[PDB]
Amino acid sequence: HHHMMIQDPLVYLDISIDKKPIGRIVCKLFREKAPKTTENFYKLCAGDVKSPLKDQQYLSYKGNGFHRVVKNFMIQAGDIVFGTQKDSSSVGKGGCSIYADKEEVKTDDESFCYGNFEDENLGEFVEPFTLGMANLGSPNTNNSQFFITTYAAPHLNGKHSIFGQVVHGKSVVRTIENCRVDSDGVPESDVRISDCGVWEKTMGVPLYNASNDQIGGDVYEEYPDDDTHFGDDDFGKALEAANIIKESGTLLFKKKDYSNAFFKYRKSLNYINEYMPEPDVDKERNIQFINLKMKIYLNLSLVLFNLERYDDAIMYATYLLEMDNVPNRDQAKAYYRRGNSYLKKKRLDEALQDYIFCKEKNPDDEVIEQRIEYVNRLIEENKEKTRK
Amino acid sequence: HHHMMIQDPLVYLDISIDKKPIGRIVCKLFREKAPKTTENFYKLCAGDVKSPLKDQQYLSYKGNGFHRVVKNFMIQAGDIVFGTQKDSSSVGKGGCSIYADKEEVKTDDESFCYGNFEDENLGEFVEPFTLGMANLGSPNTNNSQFFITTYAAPHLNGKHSIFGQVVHGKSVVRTIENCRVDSDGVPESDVRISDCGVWEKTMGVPLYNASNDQIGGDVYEEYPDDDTHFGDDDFGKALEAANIIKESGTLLFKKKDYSNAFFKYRKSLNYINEYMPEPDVDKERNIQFINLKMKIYLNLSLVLFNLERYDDAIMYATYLLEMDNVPNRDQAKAYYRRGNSYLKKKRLDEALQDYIFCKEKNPDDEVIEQRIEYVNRLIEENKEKTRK
Repeated sequence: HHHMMIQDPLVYLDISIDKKPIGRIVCKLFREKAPKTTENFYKLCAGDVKSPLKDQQYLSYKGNGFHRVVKNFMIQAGDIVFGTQKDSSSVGKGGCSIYADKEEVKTDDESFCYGNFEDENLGEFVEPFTLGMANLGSPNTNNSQFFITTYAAPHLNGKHSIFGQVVHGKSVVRTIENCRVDSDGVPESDVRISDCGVWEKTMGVPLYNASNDQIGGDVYEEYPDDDTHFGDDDFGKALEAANIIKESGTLLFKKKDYSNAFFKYRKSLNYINEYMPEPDVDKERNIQFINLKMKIYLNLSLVLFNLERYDDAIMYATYLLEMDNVPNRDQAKAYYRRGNSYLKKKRLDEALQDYIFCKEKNPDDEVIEQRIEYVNRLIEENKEKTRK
Repeated sequence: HHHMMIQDPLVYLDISIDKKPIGRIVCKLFREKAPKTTENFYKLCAGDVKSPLKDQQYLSYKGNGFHRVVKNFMIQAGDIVFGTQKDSSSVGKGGCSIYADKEEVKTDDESFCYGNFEDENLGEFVEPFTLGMANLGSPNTNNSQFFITTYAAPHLNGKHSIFGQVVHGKSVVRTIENCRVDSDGVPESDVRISDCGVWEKTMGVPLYNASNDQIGGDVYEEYPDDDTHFGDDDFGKALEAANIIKESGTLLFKKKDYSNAFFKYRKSLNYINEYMPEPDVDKERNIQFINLKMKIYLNLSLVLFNLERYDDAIMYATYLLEMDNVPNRDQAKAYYRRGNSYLKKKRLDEALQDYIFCKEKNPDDEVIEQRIEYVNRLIEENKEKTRK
């Protein structure tokens, strides 16, 4: 007659690759539909069950690796028997649930999968970012190994317990998914769950390889195809998104937060490249996306100069100059900024030629004639060093 | 009776990957041993032979791609028939020497390899960075496709004309060699010869993804195993090298050239990791390499903070803290610098804990007590935002 409610719990995994922090993944676990599975994962994140594997220890995913990565399919972790300590070819062969006891571990020598428990919620793998249990390839062989899907995976349907979904840090999942692997899907780099636990919102969602700052109303996923705010042929909403993300970057640029400004401008570019309609599909918006793309390439060339990323600055200025029908004032900015980057790299001939094109394109340029003179002098100083 | 001398010529290829400049490769060509082959390559770099493929054109490697990359073997380019323009599955099937004429191109419809010429200097592929001609798998089928070896390649012995070697930019060759590929060795990214020509020393050797600045006497190759200055078990000379490279970094750091200082410190670390002897092999030098490694990790954590690379700074500080027997003053520097990076990332709990360990390890710390107070206030400000 009575039914107490407990909400789906939230847990987190912090990911580091070769001790370099990437960011936090926050997962929501399906307690109603998969209660034994949810309890196991929750407690392995929380790290408070005593280990039946070694006397002075707790079971936990902390320090565990992602030992199998298959792009366009899934990423797999959780061999806490072999996959966490040091010195095997054994990684991937083990696991241990919170239901294991020391008696099982002693008696069954040959087995390295302890506390196997029942399948639950054996549904379909339709959406990316679904959490499922890895098993030994037969019913009710769940222990501690799990995966996060990165695609639709219908071949898994009915075979693996579905127990959760990623809520925050979908981009970190994609970062893992793109790691180079060998032919067996083993990552070349050391991808680790560097910490884990129970999550709530005041703990935050760190991200190191892109910016998830909501400054300027940037609510959008890093990966444009993973965003869920609008439809894939809603060009007006896509353009709104790209503009918001651009403005977020500028707010950050004004605070001298150059790395995050760069991250936002790059994200805006990715949205543009993903959603921009062809001329015959939406004439006025195609023009608007193109104009925004020019602005983004110019912003990128400037902020990357500030970060001593001169190669990157040169790349983006070149993308801009290679576009059709770039207005002369924009061309002049691209040449000036590309020139500045070549100058920092002591590419004097290249810098000079860009600065000369800058003048042709905006001859009321003010700072430019002096810049050409400065470079001309450096080239003369160089010829003197050579001569001596 | 008479014999005029002409020296082996020098040519260059500038490499860009997705329009991002990587750097310059300078090759010396073996004119005596392979004169027809040398002439072909030299003129394809110089770009001054008129093209029999299209009327308003010259034959050149400019804009041509590396269409096959095999790590631990070679990198291959030079399909100037298909591999340079736009719109095929045909890339790799074509080539055209400077000896081709328009008559051949018209008459033989089915063939896309024009001006085939004779094998020369069919030797052994022993050393990395050897230039050889790709051919069609039978004698005297050389046109424009070529490769640079990255390893010993004895399976090629006697089958491919050897016509040169890399002199500058061996690291750029390694950068190409490490590009991700599909199962057929086709690079995922667009690796291009963005320019090429005849080289001489006043033109310089640009490098964008590392530093080849000889400041401080740094004469050593970027890749430690590719350096040729000392023997692989000469630990005294290896230690001298690592120290020189470190000092080069510091000279650059003092000029506020933070990106190149970073590049030098990373290179010094790579030399250390490559050449450091085990305790039982050379006791006093093992200790000296370990001490230098601690200093390098500390320098890295500071310079990367200056570059807004907080993830990288955190990584290197963590490598230092994970070493055995780190002196307390060094530990305190690592905690302070790791804390500073967490603070920039608004990881307040993490920053606070590092700053607290900093104090424990150097309690005559001066700036640290105020820093702990500053972070304590930010945490309180955060709790107020939450409460409101």
